[PDB]
Amino acid sequence: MELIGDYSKAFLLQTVDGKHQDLKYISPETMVALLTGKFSNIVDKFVIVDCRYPYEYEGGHIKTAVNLPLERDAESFLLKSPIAPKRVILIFHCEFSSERGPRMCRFIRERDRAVNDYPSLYYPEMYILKGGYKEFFPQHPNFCEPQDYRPMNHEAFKDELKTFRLKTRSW
Ligand SMILES: [Cl-]
Repeated sequence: MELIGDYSKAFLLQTVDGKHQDLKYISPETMVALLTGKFSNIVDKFVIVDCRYPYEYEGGHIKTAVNLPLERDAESFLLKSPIAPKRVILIFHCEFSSERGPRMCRFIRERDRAVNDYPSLYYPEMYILKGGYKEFFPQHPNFCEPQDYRPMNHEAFKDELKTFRLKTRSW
């Protein structure tokens, strides 16, 4: 297996197959291993980036996850004043196996490369949570807050979906 983005060392986490062959995917069990400190002697900090819309996040998210659905907010939070360390790891996800998480992962890498001298990176190790929140919640509900799940297509949130789509950079 290839080294992480700055070619400094191997990827730390065990990976699973996902839709995008160019990206690294992890299972809910691995996400729990991170949250429970199984990698605490090696990983200084990790950020779970929930790429879903605010109403989805508010209806139930993984504990400690940060809601960054807009590119400009993800860039501001992660790259204005980078989270320095040991390893720093980013995990991106959306509702299931859609494009919001993968697109944000690629965007952050593009911006990280742009602000550095090749091959140095602020975030060399990034993963996608396989199956997203839809698959994580039924496996580990106590690692979520609140203990619920609000789908993107929720019937009472059609206007909120529309309102938020109009805040994105491109459609
Ligand atoms: Cl955006």
